[PDB]
Amino acid sequence: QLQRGLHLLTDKEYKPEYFSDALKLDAQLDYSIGGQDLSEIFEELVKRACEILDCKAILITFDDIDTQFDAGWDVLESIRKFFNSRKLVVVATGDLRLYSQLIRGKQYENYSKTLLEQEKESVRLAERGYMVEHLEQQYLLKLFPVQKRIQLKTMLQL
Amino acid sequence: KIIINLFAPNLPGSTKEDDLIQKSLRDQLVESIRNSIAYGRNVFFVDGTRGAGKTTFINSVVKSLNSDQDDVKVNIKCLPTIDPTKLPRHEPILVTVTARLNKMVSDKLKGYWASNDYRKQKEQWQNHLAQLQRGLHLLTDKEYKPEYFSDALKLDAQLDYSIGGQDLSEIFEELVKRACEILDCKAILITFDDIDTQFDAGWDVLESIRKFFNSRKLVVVATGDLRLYSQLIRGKQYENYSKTLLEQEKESVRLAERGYMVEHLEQQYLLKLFPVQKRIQLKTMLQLVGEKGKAGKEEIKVKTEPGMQDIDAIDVRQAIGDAVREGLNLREGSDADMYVNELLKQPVRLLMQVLQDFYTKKYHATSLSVPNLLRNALYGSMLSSIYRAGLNYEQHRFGMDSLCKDIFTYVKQDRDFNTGFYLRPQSESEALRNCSIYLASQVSENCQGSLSKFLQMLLVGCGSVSIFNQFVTELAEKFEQLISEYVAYMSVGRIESASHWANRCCAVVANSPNDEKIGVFLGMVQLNRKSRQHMPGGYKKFNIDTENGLAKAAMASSLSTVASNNLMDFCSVFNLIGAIADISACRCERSAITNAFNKVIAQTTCIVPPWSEATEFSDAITKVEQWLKNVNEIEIGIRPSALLIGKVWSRFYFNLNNVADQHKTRLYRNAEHGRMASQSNAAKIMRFNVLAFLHAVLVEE
Amino acid sequence: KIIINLFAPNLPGSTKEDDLIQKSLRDQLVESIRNSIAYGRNVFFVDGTRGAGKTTFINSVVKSLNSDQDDVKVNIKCLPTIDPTKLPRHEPILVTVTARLNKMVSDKLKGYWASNDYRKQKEQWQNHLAQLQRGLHLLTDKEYKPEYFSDALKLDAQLDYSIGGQDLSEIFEELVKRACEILDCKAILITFDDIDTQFDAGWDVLESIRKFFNSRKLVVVATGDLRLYSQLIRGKQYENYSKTLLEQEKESVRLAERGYMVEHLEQQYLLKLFPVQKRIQLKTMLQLVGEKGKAGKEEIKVKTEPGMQDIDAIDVRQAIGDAVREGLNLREGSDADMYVNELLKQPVRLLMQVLQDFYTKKYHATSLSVPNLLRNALYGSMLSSIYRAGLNYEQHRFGMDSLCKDIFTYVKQDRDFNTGFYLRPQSESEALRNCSIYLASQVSENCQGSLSKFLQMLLVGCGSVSIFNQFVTELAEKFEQLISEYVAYMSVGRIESASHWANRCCAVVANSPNDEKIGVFLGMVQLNRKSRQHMPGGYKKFNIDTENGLAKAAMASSLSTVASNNLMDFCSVFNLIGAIADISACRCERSAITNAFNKVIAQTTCIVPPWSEATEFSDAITKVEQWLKNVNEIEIGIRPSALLIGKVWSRFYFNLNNVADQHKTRLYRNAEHGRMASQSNAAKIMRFNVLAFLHAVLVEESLYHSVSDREYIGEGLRLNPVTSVDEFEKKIKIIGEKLKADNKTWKNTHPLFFLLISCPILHPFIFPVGGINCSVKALNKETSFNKLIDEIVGDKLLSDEEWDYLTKNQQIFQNTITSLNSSTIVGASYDKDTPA
Ligand SMILES: Nc1ncnc2c1ncn2[C@@H]1O[C@H](COP(=O)(O)OP(=O)(O)OP(=O)(O)O)[C@@H](O)[C@H]1O
Repeated sequence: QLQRGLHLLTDKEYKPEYFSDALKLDAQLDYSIGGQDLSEIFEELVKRACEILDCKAILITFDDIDTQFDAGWDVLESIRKFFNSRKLVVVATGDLRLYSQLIRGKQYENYSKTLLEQEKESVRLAERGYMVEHLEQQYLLKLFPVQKRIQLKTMLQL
Repeated sequence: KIIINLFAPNLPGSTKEDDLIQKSLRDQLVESIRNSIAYGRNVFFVDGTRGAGKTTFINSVVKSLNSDQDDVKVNIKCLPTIDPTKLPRHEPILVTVTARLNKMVSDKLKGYWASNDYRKQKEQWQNHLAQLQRGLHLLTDKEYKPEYFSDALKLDAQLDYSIGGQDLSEIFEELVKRACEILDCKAILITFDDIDTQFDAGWDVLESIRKFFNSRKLVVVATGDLRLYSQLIRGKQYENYSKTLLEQEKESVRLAERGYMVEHLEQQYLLKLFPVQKRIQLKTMLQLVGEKGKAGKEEIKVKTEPGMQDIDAIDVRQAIGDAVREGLNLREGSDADMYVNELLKQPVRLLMQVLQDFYTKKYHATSLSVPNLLRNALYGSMLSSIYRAGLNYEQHRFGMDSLCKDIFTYVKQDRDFNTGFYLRPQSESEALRNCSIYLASQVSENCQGSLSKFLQMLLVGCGSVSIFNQFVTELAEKFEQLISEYVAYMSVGRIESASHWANRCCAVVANSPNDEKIGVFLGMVQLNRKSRQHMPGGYKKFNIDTENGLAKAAMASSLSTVASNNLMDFCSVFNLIGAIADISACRCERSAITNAFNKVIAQTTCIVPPWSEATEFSDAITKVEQWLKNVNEIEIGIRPSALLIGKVWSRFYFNLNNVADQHKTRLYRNAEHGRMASQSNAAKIMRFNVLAFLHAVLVEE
Repeated sequence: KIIINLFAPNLPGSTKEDDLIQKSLRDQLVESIRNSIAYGRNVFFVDGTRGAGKTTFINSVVKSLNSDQDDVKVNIKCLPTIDPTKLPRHEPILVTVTARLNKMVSDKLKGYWASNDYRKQKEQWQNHLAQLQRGLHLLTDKEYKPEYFSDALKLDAQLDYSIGGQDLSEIFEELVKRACEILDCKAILITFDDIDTQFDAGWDVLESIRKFFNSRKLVVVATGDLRLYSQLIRGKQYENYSKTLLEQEKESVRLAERGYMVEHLEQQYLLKLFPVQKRIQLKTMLQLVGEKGKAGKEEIKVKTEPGMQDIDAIDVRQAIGDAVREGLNLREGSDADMYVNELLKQPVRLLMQVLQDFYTKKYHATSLSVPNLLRNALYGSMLSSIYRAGLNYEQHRFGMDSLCKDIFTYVKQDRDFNTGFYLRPQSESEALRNCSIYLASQVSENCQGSLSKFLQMLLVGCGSVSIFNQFVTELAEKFEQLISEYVAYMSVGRIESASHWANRCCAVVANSPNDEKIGVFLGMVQLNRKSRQHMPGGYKKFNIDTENGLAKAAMASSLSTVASNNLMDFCSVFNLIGAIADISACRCERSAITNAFNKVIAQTTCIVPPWSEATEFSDAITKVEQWLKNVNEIEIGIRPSALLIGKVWSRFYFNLNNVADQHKTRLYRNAEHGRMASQSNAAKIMRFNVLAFLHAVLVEESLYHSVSDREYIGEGLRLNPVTSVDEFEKKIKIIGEKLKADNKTWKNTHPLFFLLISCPILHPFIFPVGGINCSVKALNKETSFNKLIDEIVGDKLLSDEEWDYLTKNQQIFQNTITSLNSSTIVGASYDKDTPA
């Protein structure tokens, strides 16, 4: 059933023919939310895997996006969209000021390119920077709670 | 009459019957939602305090609506809350709503008992559902194909549509009507989460509400920021203009009316999508109760101690008022009340949570260090604010060295170097407006139960901003460079002793020139290392050897020599206070007395600031080693606050300006021993310096 | 008879007869449409801005024409209204029109009785639909194909088709002609809804009308905004140009003509599609109600509460006025209806959502704080303007801090620093004119039932605007940087107390470069902090300990110290106003009043701004509490407004300009006595400074305070006296004989003025020792002037001997300042004498 819904992750457009397969409740799993929800399907997939593996939680670990920090947007999006369960623990590594630079670039992509070019005055541009800074500081707060953030110490601090 | 149990076995991470506090408005909001059904596009917008429980409230809104079905005269069925950000990048909202509407209908269909009703409704649903499937290509098509015209002319429909065309607005309108009949409800509630963390996905939400969700059987509750929804709508209006018109008309006369038209387009877009009378404001704690004198809008109580009955419960304002006063060492007045109002503006879940952490740990602690107790309770709920403020977020670094840095950076970020060391929550940004109480609790704890740590903030933590305010003017990123190197010279991050901070403080004040170069500056007088010939009266040079016990070591502690292009000798009250900190911090052992005693008689040169262009003592030893015996029991009594430390220095700093002004302006030749106030000398000024310190301590305490 | 029900849904779908704002237009548009058919393109246009009610109006026209189908001799069949914004993105308008027309024809075919005509006309309709089906690709093709040519030469269509080219215009013309035969109508009304939501979609509507709707059997009515259609049309004529020519001919000699040529193309395109004689403008609510004196075009009424009948309705002009008269605390006059006029000119959607959110929350509260009810309405209604204007948006911060910051930024963009703090909706911009009434609702609510907050607006809100204008602006980008320093220095939006702001304001008046080095600044005097030789008369260094109770405390607040190169003590009048604001905030406890008097004098270290290059004391608190308790019993009924607060400051600020220079030179050697008006020593400068504020609160509040409906100042000249008391005295005298005629008190009429004239701090400043003029006529006016103050206050300020000692040149005073006149002002070298 996860393979049936993987097209949503990679589709470049919506196919109206898939609406007939987004309406079937033939699955005995009885997913609470209607329609094929990749977040929901992965939840019982992880819940099933915990019973098979006989463990309370599964630890998903990600390396640091250093040689290519554009690849970390999928990591950030997959954590919030899918890896949100009591059975899942996520640990990520990387420069926080590099993830912030990555999130900041994405928050600027939600602005229409016409608006950016046609509103260059300081009063509007400054407000855009305040909104983007506020938008991406809350993104990091939701994705990475501060009480769970851990900073690696250097020799001078060791 | 809401009673909040802080010690209830229920975890605060879930929503239950009146577990939150907004339920006074939620009932009217539920009533208002049902009010619009008795008679259209009913779209309610939900907002609140910045970063409040937006997701939490709407989940409780639909929870309280799906429960009561028959006991309520008007029935409303609620879809699961739709998060447009956690949706497929191309899946339409109409598909998402239908996919969740289909399951609610299907589950009700499986709940039918009669086959006669079940069969006729199931085929009516599927015939309605197949009509929507035949038209979903209209949403996604990038080009019109001629074969769709035959579909648009297919009038062989028992559904009896109003208009001829293949309008998805009326196909979905009839689909909702059938869903209402199956679910036996007058309306269906569609709720959307905030469009934050990806706000380009909220356009599909806005367009779906505008075009498809404008039926009288549909209620839409949207959540988010109107400032961000305005930002989205504004951008789409510009894209209506042709790119050639924008490029070929860039003159300000046309560029202004172009922007004066779009701002009119977004103004009427929100007023149409979200009517003002339907916009909902999530009240904060302060609005729910009001002020101390103003009559309470709705009495709300908090169980301070476990097992306490409803009659013995106290108001929320005094629940945090007692907590804040105990932790911040503040009297029952207006200084602590403005902190109470500051905490009353926090999110309603955060206010109950910070109360729980303080009280629950208090019960365990008693079964004390209340300022320490409030810091840990505030840290759990404010840790977001400290991290974004660049302050000390390291849970084990909450000591004395880090406190000096925190006060410095807080003043710099808040941009008030004359009153920012009072640590009042007068800032505008949430992070700085919330870091005051945390820093006030840090000061109220690090200095509580000690004497040397009172001066270690008055002279260092709080005294570093008044010197800077006397420093920035004479000099004015370069300003950003100035503060970074200002910390390094004072060693604000790492003070080994308060006698060294004042040792380098005299070299800073002396750098600034005076009028006529009298040799008098803030709280100090410039002594001369070499004698002046032919001085009327007895104005000789200074030699330390002339003084006696408790008059030589004390003067040596106040003495300070700064090496520059010209060697200079200085005496200051600040150097005298630095000697007090070393002695107070040192132990009661007589062998441990000398290390602080010798250090204040070290007579070591002080480097000029980088930015500048440049046993006889046993009589004193027994007194200082006996006074610190008296210090130990007194230290327990004193409970300093951040307000007290700033206030004492504020009068102390201001008075030294007057002392250095009322004595340098009287030029004299025979006023060694002052018989009248119109006479002054080197020693007479230092009389009023310590009196300025003692009087300031007296009045403010 | 138009009765708008505010508690009704009030939506285009739910709008019926008897509550249509546009009814004369609907009646006359139908007649014009009918006459054009009784006698090419027949296209009508209904114009109007966004929210003017185009969708509501045009639906009624369809309803009006649909009713009485057979009865009207001229027959018109109306298709359902087409909304271009809600249509599918890529479908043609011709498809939408035909699909709706097909259903109308189809339902008529199924209504026939004879089986022959139904069968005959069904195939004729299907034949035309098949022809249209065949040719729709001509619209949606990205290129031509050779095999289409064989389709163009097919002349076996069996219809006339006078021209053979597979012309979609002619195919639709015959399809419409056939549709009229089946429907038995003279014409078919195609209706288009406004495109204001997305005007990009309006190009296909415009193109379809001229290409396909040219039949005499078709009549078209379209709604929208011509200035919105113009930018749509003009944006397409720019696409007809070759791009390469655009960069190459970038010279201003050709770019001007190119912009000229597009104007001619747009002008005729709008004239080609919509003839001027067919256009109709949707009248604004103001244009339908007129003004007070002149009767409006229609007499519209509104319903403010549910459950009433139509006879209980009131006119919209009154209903908006009541929300302005009460919500903004304005009496009837030229400034109240002028707020209503600005709201009437607003779009109907914006006006309804003000008149709804106000009364919906007013009937659900009364079953109060009317200024708060209006403020909530104008916060969301003007919300988009607030974001554009860069104001404060958080409702959980709607307090004194945010309001004083909004005023400075509102005039920072309004380009009106002189009188822009009235928040008058007179700006040329639309956003700033919208925020002019939202910020005015801020003032009328945050100052309702208060005096400390009212003075805070007067001193910090209006004050910081004026002090910036005449003392900081001369140094100014720099202007943005200067405001970044002025606001930060003066702490606008984050003040601790009004006196703390005053301790900084008094520096700013002195920080600006002033010539002649005279210490008589604007609203303050720089008393010398030291002394030297050559001091004539009884002139010496200023002493604070010389004064007695209620004389030390009154001036202790008044003193300010700036930490310049040399510390400079400043005595001002803003400090007195700042202290009163701080004291009026204090409650009935005497343990906190002593903090108010002492937080202002000590610990004051006001560094120069970056842009600057360089027990009798207990006998006063019992009087303060007798006045503080008098504040809390009368201040509840205080109803101030943004106009009144600004107007009071306007009269107040002008006097300080007069006293600054009218007394600057009048300092002579024999000025200590102050017997003659020529002498203007420091005890007379501040006597009139306080008398300036009391007079500003006297006349201005007697003009605009909403509690009073009858003018009490009366007809005359208002000269706000300097160097005189006569005209100040007479106005109090005139009101006294006028209040007595109406048997009306001195408290309900002037709650604002009474509590300031009875302020204990201001009393020792009304009659100082180096004050009162001592000529034969000066004592004549001042004898009654002192009596008048005692009468209105209710208790004597000076006894019989106290007045006699002041007039005739020792007995100490517990209610009069003594040492002020002996003090000398910096830069005032008394090298001359008073002329005789
Ligand atoms: N005749 C009327 N009676 C009562 N209220 C009216 C009337 N005309 C307009 N309104 C109010 O003004 C609003 C204006 O909406 P309307 O749709 O009529 O205008 P529009 O902006 O031209 O249309 P659209 O919604 O298509 O953009 C209505 O929603 C309603 O609140």
